[PDB]
Amino acid sequence: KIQGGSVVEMQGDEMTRIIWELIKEKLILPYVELDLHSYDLGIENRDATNDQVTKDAAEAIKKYNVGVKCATITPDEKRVEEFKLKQMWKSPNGTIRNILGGTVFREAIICKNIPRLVTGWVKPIIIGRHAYGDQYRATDFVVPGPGKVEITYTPKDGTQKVTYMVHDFEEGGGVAMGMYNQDKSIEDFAHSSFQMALSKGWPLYLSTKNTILKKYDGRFKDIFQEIYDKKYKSQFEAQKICYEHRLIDDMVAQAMKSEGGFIWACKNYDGDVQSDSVAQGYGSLGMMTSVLICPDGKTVEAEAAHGTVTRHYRMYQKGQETSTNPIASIFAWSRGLAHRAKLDNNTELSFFAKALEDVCIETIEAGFMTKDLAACIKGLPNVQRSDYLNTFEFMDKLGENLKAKLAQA
Amino acid sequence: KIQGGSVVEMQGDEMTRIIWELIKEKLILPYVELDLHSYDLGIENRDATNDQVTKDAAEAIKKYNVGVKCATITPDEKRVEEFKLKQMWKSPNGTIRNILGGTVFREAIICKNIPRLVTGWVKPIIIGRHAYGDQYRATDFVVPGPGKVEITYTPKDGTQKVTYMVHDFEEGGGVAMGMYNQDKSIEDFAHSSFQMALSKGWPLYLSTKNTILKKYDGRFKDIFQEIYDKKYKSQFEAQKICYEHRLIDDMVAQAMKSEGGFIWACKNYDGDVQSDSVAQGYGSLGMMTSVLICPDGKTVEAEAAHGTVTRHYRMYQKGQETSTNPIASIFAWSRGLAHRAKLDNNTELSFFAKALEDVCIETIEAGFMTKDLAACIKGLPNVQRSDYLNTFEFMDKLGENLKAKLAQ
Ligand SMILES: NC(=O)c1ccc[n+]([C@@H]2O[C@H](COP(=O)([O-])OP(=O)(O)OC[C@H]3O[C@@H](n4cnc5c(N)ncnc54)[C@H](OP(=O)(O)O)[C@@H]3O)[C@@H](O)[C@H]2O)c1
Ligand SMILES: NC(=O)c1ccc[n+]([C@@H]2O[C@H](COP(=O)([O-])OP(=O)(O)OC[C@H]3O[C@@H](n4cnc5c(N)ncnc54)[C@H](OP(=O)(O)O)[C@@H]3O)[C@@H](O)[C@H]2O)c1
Repeated sequence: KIQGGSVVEMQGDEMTRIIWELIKEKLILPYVELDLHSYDLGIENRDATNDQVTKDAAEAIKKYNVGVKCATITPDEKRVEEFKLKQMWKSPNGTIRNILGGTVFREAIICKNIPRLVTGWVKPIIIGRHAYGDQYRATDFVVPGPGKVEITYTPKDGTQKVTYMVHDFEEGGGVAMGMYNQDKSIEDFAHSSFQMALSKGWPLYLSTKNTILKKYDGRFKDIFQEIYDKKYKSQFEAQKICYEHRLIDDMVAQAMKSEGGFIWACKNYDGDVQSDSVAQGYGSLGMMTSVLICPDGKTVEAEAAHGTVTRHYRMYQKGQETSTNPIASIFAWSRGLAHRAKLDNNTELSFFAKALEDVCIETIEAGFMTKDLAACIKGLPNVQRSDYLNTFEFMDKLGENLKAKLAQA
Repeated sequence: KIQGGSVVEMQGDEMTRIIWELIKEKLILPYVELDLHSYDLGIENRDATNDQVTKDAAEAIKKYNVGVKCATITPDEKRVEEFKLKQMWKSPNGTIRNILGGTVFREAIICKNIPRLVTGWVKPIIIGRHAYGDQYRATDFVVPGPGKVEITYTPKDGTQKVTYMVHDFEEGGGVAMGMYNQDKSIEDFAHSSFQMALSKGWPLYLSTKNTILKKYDGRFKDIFQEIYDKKYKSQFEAQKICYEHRLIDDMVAQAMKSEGGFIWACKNYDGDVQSDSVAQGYGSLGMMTSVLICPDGKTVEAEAAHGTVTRHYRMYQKGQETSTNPIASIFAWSRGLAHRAKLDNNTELSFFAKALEDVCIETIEAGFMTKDLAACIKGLPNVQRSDYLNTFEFMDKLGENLKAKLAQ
């Protein structure tokens, strides 16, 4: 077996938790020896530890520089009842990203045989999603009745306290929230986006809504311009690429009619939403990579961008055949292992991480596919059961195809 | 000429302001006589009136129940320099939607001969965008340096204050903002969405992020469920349709791969962003309806959902040929006139509003179209100037076909 090194692993929930075991059992552990630091981020063990396991996992990623994460449940009211939880725990992803910081870079996994839903996307679209702040570290509450909601800033220095009226509720109640972001975090966000654009050789676009959030989003736009003009403007010219700020609604329209081949710097919320749209446009939520690259340049957290796929977990619980796509969870392992190999100049691990990705593509392009991708080719009404493999047949086929590729080399 | 009635009109900026005139002079007032109350909401007069023109127009819509609005400029810092304005004026749309409230219903305008960019959308997607609150009535500010940002609630009855920590900036500054929403507005939002689904015969989906905004977005989710179970669930089952809540990121993916045929209840921000994504998916940003339906059930504001097309306006300024799609601006008039005809039982005006929309569709499907629609057919690189009409020849042909349809 290859000696892989130290890797922080985080277990998830429902359908992805099951696929996670198959990946470890059929594709990884037979060929790689790892100092696997495992953290159960399943909903029950997060509840049992009062979510401390989530903060422990984040700290381990700081120590060992590589984390691979399975999709997890973020509970609302209906999940508190289903699992008898103590409280509505925050998203484990929000907690992990808030401790590490950085940019979540997402990108579709492309197969030559899979038609897109968007006709023009002949090149990849890479989304750089800011991983900090905004709605994912906000403080929201219900306004019970009439009253004023105000937002106040108290400076650390000589007091110049400022009180802003949010809304005076004259009758009835409602909702209110405050959210924030950090100058330093936005600077890291900008650097990560300019570097990625230059590294790939593609233009870079940043989307905000600064016409409406004039000071909030205007900070994002200004900091990108300043960093561009001071550190990156010349290297952009030398590579024959450009940087441009666009309104977010203009940007989604341009992306929809684009040919692809650009970097898309997104604020936290838009990066969430638009990365599922892009992934689905290219084929399936199961065909997309997601890597949190930290500002240190050395630490990464690879993950599946999709959720736990509970709707498929429901069918599995009623003993109905499931055809869930494991590729995004598999590429979380391979991308994490690839970065682990790059930190240690591990030749054998680099080759294994590439071979494991090559096996996924080669298998799909040969006609062996989960139902989601078979629907891309034939159209959902024209799909028969012969057109695809169930969840377990597909991972059986990847396990066989990987064993053969590794036996050959 | 037809006796149209009282209609509030709001002029806009740049390329849309040019197109707006052409519509009035070629397609409306030659055939309709209207008590037209015109408000110049262009950036020039909004500055001159200190945006009092925008508040005046919104008040006029409340009295006369029908407003038609041209696309306008929302100024950034970079447009304060271009016209040397007093301040960064707020969005006239936000101001108008805030005074009226309600839901902005958006839907693509379909033509037989125009391929989509999204393969599977064979049925219409209608987005119901909540028009009140959230980012569009928010208070944002720059955090200059280290300090504490808190949000407070003081009840009116004099009971105890509650303060929540937003963020303690230990080093450096950043940004912060507060935003809110109102129960009654959410209820009106929910009623309009269940009713529209029942009117169209399609299922209804609401998108929020209640796993993250547990109390803020949970309120939206809970109020829809309560209104569904108590008032609309039984009529839904009788019509073989349904309502379901979905997280926004799952929702945008489902919509992308769907066949269409559903109502999409969106919060203010998502309704903004996603309606331009859907419009571009079907063909072009200029082929989309946008109608603000107020909770009172009588007043309505139709608009062009797109922007002012400044890229074409720059070419227009530099004396270069343009090919801008006027149909969204044309439909704002027809939708406005149609509702005016519904309130006055004006059979003739009802017919005129439909004839004007049919002529637009019939024109494109006969092969006479703007460049954006020609690019949908041939692909933008393979489009020649013989493949399309410019902005002014296209509205010339619409004038001819509309006069012929009305005479016959
Ligand atoms: N990274 C994360 O940890 C993360 C991200 C998002 C959501 N979540 C959590 O996951 C739970 C479910 O959320 P959700 O259902 O809204 O999001 P989701 O699990 O990503 O959505 C599942 C739906 O999207 C499609 N889909 C997603 N992944 C797929 C795959 N690998 N193969 C085939 N189809 C796939 C399926 O649509 P069809 O039903 O049409 O097959 C499925 O029903 C929630 O509790 C949420 O908190 C976690
Ligand atoms: N409803 C409103 O009043 C509204 C909404 C949004 C923005 N705005 C304002 O508009 C100003 C700038 O405009 P924007 O950023 O929104 O740009 P935009 O008008 O969305 O135009 C962006 C691109 O979309 C295409 N496009 C849009 N409308 C079109 C039409 N009717 N026919 C053909 N092509 C069309 C053009 O594509 P090409 O690249 O092919 O030219 C154009 O370059 C902003 O200051 C903002 O305040 C107003």
